[PDB]
Amino acid sequence: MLSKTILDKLNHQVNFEAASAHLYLQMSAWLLTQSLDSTAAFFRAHAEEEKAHMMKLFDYINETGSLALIGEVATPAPEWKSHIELLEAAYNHELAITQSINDLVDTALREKDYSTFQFLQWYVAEQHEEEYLFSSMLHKARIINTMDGRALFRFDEEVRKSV
Amino acid sequence: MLSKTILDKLNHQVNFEAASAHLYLQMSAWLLTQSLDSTAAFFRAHAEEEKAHMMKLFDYINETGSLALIGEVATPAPEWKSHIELLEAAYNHELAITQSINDLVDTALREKDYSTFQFLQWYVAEQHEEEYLFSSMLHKARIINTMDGRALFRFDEEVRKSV
Amino acid sequence: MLSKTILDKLNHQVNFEAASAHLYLQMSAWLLTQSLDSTAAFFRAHAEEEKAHMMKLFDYINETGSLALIGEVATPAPEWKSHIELLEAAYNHELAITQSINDLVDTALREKDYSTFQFLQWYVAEQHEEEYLFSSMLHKARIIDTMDGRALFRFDEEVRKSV
Amino acid sequence: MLSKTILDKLNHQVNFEAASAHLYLQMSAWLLTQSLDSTAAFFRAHAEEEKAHMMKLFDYINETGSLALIGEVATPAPEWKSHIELLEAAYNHELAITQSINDLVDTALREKDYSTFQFLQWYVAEQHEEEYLFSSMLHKARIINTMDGRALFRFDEEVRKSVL
Amino acid sequence: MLSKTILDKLNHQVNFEAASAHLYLQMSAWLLTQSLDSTAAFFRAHAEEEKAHMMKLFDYINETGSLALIGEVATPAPEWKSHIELLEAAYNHELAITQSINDLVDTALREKDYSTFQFLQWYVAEQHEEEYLFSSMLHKARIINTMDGRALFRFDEEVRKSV
Amino acid sequence: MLSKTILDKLNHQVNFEAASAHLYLQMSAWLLTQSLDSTAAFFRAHAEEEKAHMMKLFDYINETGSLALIGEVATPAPEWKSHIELLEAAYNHELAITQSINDLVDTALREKDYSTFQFLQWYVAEQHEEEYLFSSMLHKARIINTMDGRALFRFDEEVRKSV
Amino acid sequence: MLSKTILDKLNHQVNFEAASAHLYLQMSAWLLTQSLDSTAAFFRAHAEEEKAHMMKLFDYINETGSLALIGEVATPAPEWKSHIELLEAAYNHELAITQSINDLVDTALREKDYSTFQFLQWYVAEQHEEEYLFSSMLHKARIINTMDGRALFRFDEEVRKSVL
Ligand SMILES: [Fe+3]
Ligand SMILES: [Fe+3]
Ligand SMILES: [Fe+3]
Ligand SMILES: [Fe+3]
Ligand SMILES: [Fe+3]
Ligand SMILES: [Fe+3]
Ligand SMILES: [Fe+3]
Ligand SMILES: [Fe+3]
Ligand SMILES: [Fe+3]
Ligand SMILES: [Fe+3]
Ligand SMILES: [Fe+3]
Ligand SMILES: [Fe+3]
Ligand SMILES: [Fe+3]
Ligand SMILES: [Fe+3]
Repeated sequence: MLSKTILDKLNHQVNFEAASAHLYLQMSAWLLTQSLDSTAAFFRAHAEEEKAHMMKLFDYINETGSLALIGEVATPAPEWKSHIELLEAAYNHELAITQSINDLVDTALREKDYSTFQFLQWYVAEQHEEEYLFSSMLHKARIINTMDGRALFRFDEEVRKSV
Repeated sequence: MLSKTILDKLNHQVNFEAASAHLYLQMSAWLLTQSLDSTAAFFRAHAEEEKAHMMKLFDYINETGSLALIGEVATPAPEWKSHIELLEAAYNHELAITQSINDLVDTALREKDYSTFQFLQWYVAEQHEEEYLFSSMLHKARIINTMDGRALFRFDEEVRKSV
Repeated sequence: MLSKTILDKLNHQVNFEAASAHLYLQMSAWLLTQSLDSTAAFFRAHAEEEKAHMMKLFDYINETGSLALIGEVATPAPEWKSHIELLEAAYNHELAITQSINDLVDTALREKDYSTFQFLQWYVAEQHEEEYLFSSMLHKARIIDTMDGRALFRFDEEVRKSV
Repeated sequence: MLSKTILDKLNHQVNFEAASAHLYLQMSAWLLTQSLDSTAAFFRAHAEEEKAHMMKLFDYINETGSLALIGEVATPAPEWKSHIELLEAAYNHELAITQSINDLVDTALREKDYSTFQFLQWYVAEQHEEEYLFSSMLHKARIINTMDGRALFRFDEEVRKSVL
Repeated sequence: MLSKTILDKLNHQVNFEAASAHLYLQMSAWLLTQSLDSTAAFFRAHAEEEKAHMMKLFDYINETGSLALIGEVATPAPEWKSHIELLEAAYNHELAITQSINDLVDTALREKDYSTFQFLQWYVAEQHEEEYLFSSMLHKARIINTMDGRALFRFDEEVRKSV
Repeated sequence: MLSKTILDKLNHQVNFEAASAHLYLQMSAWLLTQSLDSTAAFFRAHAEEEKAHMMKLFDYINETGSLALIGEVATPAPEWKSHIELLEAAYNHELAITQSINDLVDTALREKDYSTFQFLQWYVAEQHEEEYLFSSMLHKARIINTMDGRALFRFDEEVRKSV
Repeated sequence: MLSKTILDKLNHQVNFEAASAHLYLQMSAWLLTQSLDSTAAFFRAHAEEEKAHMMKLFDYINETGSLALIGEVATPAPEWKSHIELLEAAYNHELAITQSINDLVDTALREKDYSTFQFLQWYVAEQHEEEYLFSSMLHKARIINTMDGRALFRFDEEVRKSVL
């Protein structure tokens, strides 16, 4: 049976993952106005990943006998001036999610709620994959924004085809 | 291409469908605290249906060249005192969705936006199925809440097995 | 070839079977307003059986070289005050159909129309199955209307599952 | 949920489709007395189509929470003096059904019952296929009733075998 | 070659198993007049099992070179005032069959007819299964005859569905 | 629905078919003592046919809403001095069954119980097959009991093999 | 390799899981005397799960080079006055198993026996599933023990058949 401090943080995380899904949907919509159709598709698909993260928390909470709460989710209209600004926002958002998961893990360990600690390892692992994915996409966007960079990528693509 | 009045209403509907998904998730969670597991599963699954309704609007808006907006979605904590009160809320919520769709259809017809009019016919048909589903579930819940009612259903179940 | 007296009775039976189909359709519609969905489905399906009874008579008449006549079919609006009253009506109606078939069989025998006599044996057999079906459904409805009865059926269902 | 005016018209249509099924059964029976066996089979099969039209209305009404009503269906005995007179009756009947559907669509639009309006679009489409089917069958009957017409159809049949 | 005392008892058992089949048929018929269709089907199917018990004794006797005798089988008309009274009769009847088999086994052992002793082990085993089946059905009928009992079974059924 | 006179006769027939099964079982057992193993197998199998005749009547009676009654079945010990005497008894027994079915058919026709009349046509047809079977077996037995007869059959068997 | 304090606790847990299996067998036997056949079958099957929990600990201990010990397992005769009292005992028993596993995890962490810590994560996860299972079964039993409760479940079952 979940302590109140852990419950509140798990419910905060449910709400955070829900907000991520909506954020990525909104990014997708903006990207389509820039004709960045593949990046839009990526964010659309990834919104569906964030919905799965949400549901898995939601279920764990309910299975423990507490009541999961969705809360308020507010998605700001698209401010972004360029695709790089959007990718920076996405990456920082994923860093903040990782922070939140780490806090949650730390507090489960501190309260000796080992059940929540082991449940959260899935998220710790997933956030490693998320940071890798989003940092890497940002890094490429910055490179591809330069002519020297576009030449590097042309070589890399030649290697992908030739060998 | 989309007029501002229609765009604002379509985006309102996007947000309304998003709120429905979250509302039904929240109902599902509450139902699990009552040990109403099958009803909880129904609402969980239906939250996924509302998400599909949302995405289909979202796409139509983006395909027309406008920018779909998710907005703010606020889900109140579970007030419900019984499963009947929750079913009443779900049914009324579906009526309100139908109202909103009808207002949208009416306004498309009035502006001679025939493209949005025909796109919405899917929703007009879907809301007929939704009202049937939720009214019927509420009616049964009220009947099953009385002893006379539980006797009717016992006969109906005998007919389902016997013939 | 068919005598006028036998033709007029066969055409009466065509019309009677048509009226039965419409009756059972109407009963189905009423049962849906009571939320007796399985009973409604039974009466809907059975309306299709009555249509088959009709068509088989209709074809026999036409094959003999006479002209089958549908006539007027009038279905009274739903009077029924309970599902038991409806089942009583259905059972009495099936008794009347059997009476009508028996009169028809008797008159074919009396006129030595052995062809019509043998054609009707299918109906004599079918009406035995109909009476069994409808009497049995009525009997169960009367039993299930009592608390003692619902306890008997709970045991019978335990036997269906256990052995 | 359904307004009374729409409910009454949908129930009228239920009854009208039921009367069509019976009408076409009766036509089938008459056609058999003329040894027009294929035309009889067509009308028999089409009576089954009219039943499906009926049931679909019936179900929509019941799904909305109202009570569908079958009503009285009266089928006059076969008056018809020729197959052409019968085909004219069938075609006019189908024109009347279309009228009745159009009235129903128009009244749903006027009351802003968009749910009934969209449900009826199936019927609007179906009645276009019905008018095409019956008008075309009538037209061919009139042509075939003339010697010049039979010659046209003999050529058309030669094309069906030789090329198409 | 069978002793006269063993032969007479084996033939008595043949007749007893025959009487059981007829008894269970008669019970089946009565149960149908109470609309206990599943219990009726059980007794009908079980009459077939008793016939198989009869035939297996019948064959053993004939294979040893003696002449199996069916004898007189008298089945009283249905006295039963309730399904529980009928189940009590069925259980007691099975207890009497077991007694009769045990007497038969005991006599074979006493006369050192080891062939008949080993043949009868099948029946000893089968009667354990019969007593389990019939005692269990009686017990459940008594429980289900009460409101507290019907609540226990409702929980048990929930466990059958949930886990 | 069944008249008392028809019910009593149907229940008589139930009992008669039951007695036939037991009679043929008893004949089978006697035949085995004469080493007539194939004839014994025929009677054993045919006892199963008589059980089916019984069950079909039993079911019809119950389906009409009356209570089928098995009654007393008494099987005399085997008197038979030869296989021919047994075959004569079997044939005469089948003649008596046919008589009993005919009386039953005649009574149904007289009371205008057309439902029982048509149900019985199956038995009228089956008894034609039964009389053919048993008369033919008796006739062959009488022929084979003579040396002239065994010579005829030796020729017939030659024709079965040669052509 | 295993410290004596960890070894003694792992062997205690081996013995605890063995006792659980026997407890659930004994509950199964009692439930059969009440004609609660499905609940009996559940406890019987679950005794087999507890045996698997036992064997997995037993194997880990042996793989580390220490000697696993079964010990004494004593199963009291069935005291239970109702199925609810039995389900309460089962649930509390599972809570006590969780407590032991948590103590074991906690002491592995203190001693920096990370190997035993990671091995035990399986049990931490499993005991979450166990508590869910048993608490939920208890909660339903309490609800079904009331007439209002049986009415709720009748509705829930209608939803299982009609929609889900
Ligand atoms: Fe996430
Ligand atoms: Fe993420
Ligand atoms: Fe929706
Ligand atoms: Fe909806
Ligand atoms: Fe009929
Ligand atoms: Fe009928
Ligand atoms: Fe039509
Ligand atoms: Fe039409
Ligand atoms: Fe036996
Ligand atoms: Fe037995
Ligand atoms: Fe027979
Ligand atoms: Fe026979
Ligand atoms: Fe365990
Ligand atoms: Fe456990």
